[PDB]
Amino acid sequence: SDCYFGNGSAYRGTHSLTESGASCLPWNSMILIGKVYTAQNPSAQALGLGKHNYCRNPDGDAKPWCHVLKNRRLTWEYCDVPSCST
Ligand SMILES: [Cl-]
Repeated sequence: SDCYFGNGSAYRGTHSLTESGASCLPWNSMILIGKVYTAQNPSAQALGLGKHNYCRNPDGDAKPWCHVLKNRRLTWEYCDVPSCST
């Protein structure tokens, strides 16, 4: 939607931008091999983790995040989705 409710675990929108203004890596990236929260996750479907780079909260984190490259380094970061409450 236009916003996430609670911690956004049910969020299934198209926001693909982090707090720092960086665009998310897609969940199916080759770069995420070894990670748990990828498209190859056994529950990828249930989590909204697929061949996209949309902001998700598959792990009970605070709000929707995504994996990103922070100057060639692989990290993750919260995304820019406004809370439905803000
Ligand atoms: Cl992970």
